[PDB]
Amino acid sequence: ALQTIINARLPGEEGLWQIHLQDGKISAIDAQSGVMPITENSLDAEQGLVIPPFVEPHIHLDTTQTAGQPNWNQSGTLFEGIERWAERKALLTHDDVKQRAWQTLKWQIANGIQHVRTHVDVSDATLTALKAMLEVKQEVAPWIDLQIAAFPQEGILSYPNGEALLEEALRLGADVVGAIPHFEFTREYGVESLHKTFALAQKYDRLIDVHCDEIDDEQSRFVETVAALAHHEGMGARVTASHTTAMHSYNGAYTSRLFRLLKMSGINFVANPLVNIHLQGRFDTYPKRRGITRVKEMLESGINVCFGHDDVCGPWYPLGTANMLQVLHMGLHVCQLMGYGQINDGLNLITHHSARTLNLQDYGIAAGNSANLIILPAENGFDALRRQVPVRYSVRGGKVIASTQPAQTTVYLEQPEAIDYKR
Amino acid sequence: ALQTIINARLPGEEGLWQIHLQDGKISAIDAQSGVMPITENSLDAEQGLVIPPFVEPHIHLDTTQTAGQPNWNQSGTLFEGIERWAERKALLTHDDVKQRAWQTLKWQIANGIQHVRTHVDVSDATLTALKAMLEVKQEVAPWIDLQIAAFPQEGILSYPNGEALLEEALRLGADVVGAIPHFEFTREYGVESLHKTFALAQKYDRLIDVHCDEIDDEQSRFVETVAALAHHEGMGARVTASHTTAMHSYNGAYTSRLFRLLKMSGINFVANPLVNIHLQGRFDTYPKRRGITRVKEMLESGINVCFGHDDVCGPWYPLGTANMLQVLHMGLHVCQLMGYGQINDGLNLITHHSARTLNLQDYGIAAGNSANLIILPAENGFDALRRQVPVRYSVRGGKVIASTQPAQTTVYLEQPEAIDYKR
Ligand SMILES: [Fe+3]
Ligand SMILES: [Fe+3]
Repeated sequence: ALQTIINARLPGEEGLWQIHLQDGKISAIDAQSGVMPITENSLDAEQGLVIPPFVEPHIHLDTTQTAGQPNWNQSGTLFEGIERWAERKALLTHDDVKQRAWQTLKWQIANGIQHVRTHVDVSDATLTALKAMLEVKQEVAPWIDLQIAAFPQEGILSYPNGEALLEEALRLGADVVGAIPHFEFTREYGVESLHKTFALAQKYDRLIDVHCDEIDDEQSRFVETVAALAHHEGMGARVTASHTTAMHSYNGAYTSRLFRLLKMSGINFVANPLVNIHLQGRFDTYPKRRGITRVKEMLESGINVCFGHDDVCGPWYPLGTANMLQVLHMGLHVCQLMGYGQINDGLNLITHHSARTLNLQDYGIAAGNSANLIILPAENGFDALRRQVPVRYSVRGGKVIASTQPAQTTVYLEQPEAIDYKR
Repeated sequence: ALQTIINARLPGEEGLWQIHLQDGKISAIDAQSGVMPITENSLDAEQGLVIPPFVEPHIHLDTTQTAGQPNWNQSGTLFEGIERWAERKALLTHDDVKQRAWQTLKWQIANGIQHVRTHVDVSDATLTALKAMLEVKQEVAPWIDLQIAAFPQEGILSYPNGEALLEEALRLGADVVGAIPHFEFTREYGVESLHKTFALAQKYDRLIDVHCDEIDDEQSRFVETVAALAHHEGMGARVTASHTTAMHSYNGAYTSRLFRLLKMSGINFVANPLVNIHLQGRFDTYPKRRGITRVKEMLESGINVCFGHDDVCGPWYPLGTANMLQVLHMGLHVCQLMGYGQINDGLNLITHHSARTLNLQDYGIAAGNSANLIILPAENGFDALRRQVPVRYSVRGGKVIASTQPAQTTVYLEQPEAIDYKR
């Protein structure tokens, strides 16, 4: 089957491009001087944008599809969400977890997402969801490379056998070590928990992704320990701080001091715009803070930052179709990244930057890489974002794994007219 | 003598009740269907409210009755108060302490208080006040069960031989181990001081009551260490955090996170409304914060909180008659617990909740308990509070130990009329 992608636009490049495929890899990328004809074994991008696959750097596949079960959250807070989740966690079964994880994973495949990092709550002696997710990881592997992050949701030091269970999760095969220092009983447990997390990541050679300062508390500064420990161990690339919503509330002087360390450390940041706008600012009356981390500033400083969906129809977020362009849309608005170039470059926040966060080794439209790429029916990132386009084709190992025939809208004026909303 | 209390109202109960007494204990409690006749050996509550005795969970009997000696405070701050007290402490004698402690204790007996926890400053190599108070404890025992809390007023780590003196105080018989982490030179001394306090309480099997975050500093969070250490040691019931006025100034997000630990830990909280309204907010100009801990929220969350008088005519508070209904009145206003039910249930804050704070084993109107109870000439808690009623009778071991013949007010209109201010 497929030998070429033709008539492709590429972000930050002029003109049209031909992507040659061989043995499941990209063999060569060649500029075109005009439109190429279609032929058998050519997939025509039709002057749409070709990008490496969307990435979901932060989702909770063990909580997905449980919104309102057994009860709703309600106050719309992180803290009530954890309480509601704890009630649902007591009701987990193996098949329950696999079915719900797979439901969301199919939406993700449909949405051109080929790389997903799922957190899985390991504050659970039975490790029910983890055992299920390890099977799901193997099952979905033809379509999605799933990383599993062992997430000690109720604390490492603040939950019975929390450290032991976290380590057990790694011994069972979790790819990433998690932590939640702002949810530990004390600041000292918070800091200690990070030492323990880093020690485990080094013992097992695993990545780190900390739920870090997800709280509107200007004194929640666990991020400095995450970055300092990464710098000390020389392991920045392998380390991620998720959320860091407290950073929205820091004074500017501390933030400036901190940013030097953040860039030196080389650690990654995940913002979760759909969830953060909902859960943050809940303790303000009016005015009410936005509560997303300092994405615009990170980008300006060359600090790697990217966007996750976080929860899809779960205890913290009742909405979602696991759509990364939608996540991006919310983040651009709330972060005021609304300049033409900022919007256009927005795709990086859900592609390349997220690949870096996942420490991916085979990602991007480049000769020698696996032929994993998606085609958006749009002229550039700005257009894709504005029109919230579907993924026309998703290609993995040089084979089509998803396609969307786009909607067709007609208005019946003096004559019928097709409406495509371009611009 | 006394065999029965008749015509008694009880909080949260309908109708009238008869309380049978035998051998200094309550033998039985029986509902009445109407008013019972008086007889010899019956004490007639006269459809007034019968409750277990008032409790003073936080007072400084070593500083009581010293207001303005040798100098006044003045700025009306915690910090100047400590300075003024230090000057008075240098002048203490054995008999001086006993006489002043006894003066306030008699006001307390008159006010139906049968349980008192006094702090005693043990930042004093001579332990003068402690030695006096240990004698007072034995002397007053027929009327008041006095707990002595060893209070390292000038710090454990920040005062010469502070830890040794604290331990000496326990060896001499103090019932409760104190601490003052926000007054230690550094945050690290604050945290360390709490480890040392818990270690002493476990070594000697004593209760803990920390002067905790009594400061308008949003960064004073020693309460999380007090609660975490209690939870770790499984000793919540035995532990109290006094004041926690900093909590008035916390952001809502941290407070929400903290509250989960506060409820899990099971520790007790004392607010001191008369003193807190006076000493807190002194560093604000306008607007000026109230500075009482989050009493309303604690009650809503089922966290045990109660009220103390703190200082009676002392270096921090020049007023007082050691009257718990007056303390309660101030707290209801400043905390905005002003709903009918909130006011009516206010008695719990100076009875049952305070008994829990003192870890009392024989408290409440229940069969088998000691016959320790007081009678208020009021229909319910709301009425008692509104009219600031005296204690008509105080009964201990089934014997009357105090009584008040109430004031009689007459207005001379066209005819004389008795005025009772009911409603
Ligand atoms: Fe998450
Ligand atoms: Fe005090």
